[PDB]
Amino acid sequence: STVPRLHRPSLQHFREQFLVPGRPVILKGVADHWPAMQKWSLEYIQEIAGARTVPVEVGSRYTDEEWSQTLMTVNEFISKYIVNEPRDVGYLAQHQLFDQIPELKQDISIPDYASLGDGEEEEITICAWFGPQGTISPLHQDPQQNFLVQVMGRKYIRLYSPQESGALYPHDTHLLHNTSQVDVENPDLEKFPKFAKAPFLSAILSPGEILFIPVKYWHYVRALDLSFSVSFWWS
Ligand SMILES: O=C(O)CNC(=O)C(=O)O
Ligand SMILES: [Mn+2]
Repeated sequence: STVPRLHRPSLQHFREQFLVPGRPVILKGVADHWPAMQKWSLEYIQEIAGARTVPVEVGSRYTDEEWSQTLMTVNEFISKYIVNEPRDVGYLAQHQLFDQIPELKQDISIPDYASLGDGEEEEITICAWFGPQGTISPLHQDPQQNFLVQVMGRKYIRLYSPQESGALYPHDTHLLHNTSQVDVENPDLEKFPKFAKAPFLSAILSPGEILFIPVKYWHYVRALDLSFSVSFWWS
């Protein structure tokens, strides 16, 4: 079924119905007036960030054998992986861009809902996810709560509860134990038969929308367009 969408719910309703039980939701009317929503174009990103060095993941999925991580300027990333007919999938993923480029922090806000946590605001981690259509983040789980805010473009997102972990066949290794062995959109059901019947939620996340990913909820994300998302990891 589809992740529910709520317009600016109260703090208490979010706490009781979503945060405490660990249920996903999309929040509307919250980030739709970030200055980023109107300001961030490729040209703006080049002007403010183009000369800075960023880590880039190259390859279809980080679970692939040919996948690698490199460094280049934001201008180079845009030129090679976005505008010119790219040879490979590149993704400026999981990067603390706002600590590197404080000017861009002026264009975003931490959602007020994160104050319902038991952690310090100073310890919230903010990451950029910027890439072309077709980037894929394989199914995995994270150790904090997350607000994933969509700024540019759309993402297809699949969510599996931590109760379903058995049917997701986590990797055995220590580096990949938070990651499923299954390719969500083309699962090998001969090797991973339990996956087929496992229930899930899905959504297309559009600009101005916030997805709440409860701590340890398994998530899979594919960009449908040129995309820019901002995540907030909080407790
Ligand atoms: O946006 C993506 O491709 C993947 N995002 C995340 O895994 C996250 O925000 O924790
Ligand atoms: Mn994640």
